[PDB]
Amino acid sequence: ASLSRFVETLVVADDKMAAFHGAGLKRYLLTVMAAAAKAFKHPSIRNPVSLVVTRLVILEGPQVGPSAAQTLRSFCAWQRGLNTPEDSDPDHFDTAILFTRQDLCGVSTCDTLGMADVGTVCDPARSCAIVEDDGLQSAFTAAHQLGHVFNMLHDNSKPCISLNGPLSTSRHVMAPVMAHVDPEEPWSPCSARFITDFLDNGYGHCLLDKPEAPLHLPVTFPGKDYDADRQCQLTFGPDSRHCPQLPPPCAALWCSGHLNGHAMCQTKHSPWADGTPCGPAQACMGGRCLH
Ligand SMILES: CC(C)C(=O)c1ccc(OCc2ccc(-c3ccc(S(=O)(=O)N[C@@H](C(=O)O)C(C)C)cc3)cc2)cc1
Ligand SMILES: [Ca+2]
Ligand SMILES: [Ca+2]
Ligand SMILES: [Ca+2]
Ligand SMILES: [Zn+2]
Repeated sequence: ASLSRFVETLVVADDKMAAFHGAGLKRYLLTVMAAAAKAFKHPSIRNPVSLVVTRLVILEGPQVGPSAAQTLRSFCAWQRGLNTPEDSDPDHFDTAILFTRQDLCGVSTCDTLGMADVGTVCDPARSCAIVEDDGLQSAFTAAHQLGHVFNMLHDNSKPCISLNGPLSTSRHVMAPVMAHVDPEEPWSPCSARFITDFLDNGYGHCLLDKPEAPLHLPVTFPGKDYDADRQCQLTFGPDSRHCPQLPPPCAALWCSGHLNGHAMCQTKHSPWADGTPCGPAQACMGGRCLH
């Protein structure tokens, strides 16, 4: 029997998150975590994993700069101070994730969206992730980052090529770059095998207890909590509205912006959030306008 697992999570938001989101931050973080939690409940992962928020902190803490490698190391040694000796104590957490509006930047480019060391979930000193918040898509960056935390590699790594098969495209969470993920199958057979093996070898021992009193994650669709306009505001800023699009609805969110004193449209190529209205009795699901 495949034992159910609970990831008791500390959600930390920073200096820059608070300025951007203001009063709307706590609700926003929960919407994001609700989505991350949903990716992990998908049968593709072939394991029962409940991503549960037990503590949420809004910020004197970690050093947050452009270097992603540096910000991660800082947050990981900081987080450790908020932890507790035993997992009996309702204040203990199994994983820590920081969210920042800071443009996190790797060794070559700034396209980096987050960072985590691989296979650390039950090491309270290493169980760590940082995420660059560029709107609701950050839920996806989070799911990916926790993927790493759960010992998964990218889908183009040598071991994955073998398990994924010669026909595997980049439509999965553990793609090396941001990808449109298969709603029918978010996790590659590689991802499922790596987490499976990771848990069967006892590296998830800290995940067996059920959380004392978890924060209440919303049940609604992200595209209902936040309409197209709010989603544009979340990615590009408060003055940004949805750009009316000719019909490929749901596939890509296009937003307004201002360059030289006239309007223009802008995109990070991310889909409209799940549940966003796209017609009379229709909403976006996985990049498609369904009934
Ligand atoms: C809708 C449902 C299926 C779901 O909730 C869902 C879940 C996840 C998802 O997105 C997939 C996804 C998300 C993020 C990434 C991704 C890709 C690259 C990077 S990165 O920062 O450039 N690389 C870092 C990394 O590999 O983690 C390096 C720098 C350490 C960071 C994140 C790659 C794929 C999309 C949807
Ligand atoms: Ca506990
Ligand atoms: Ca970046
Ligand atoms: Ca636990
Ligand atoms: Zn990665």
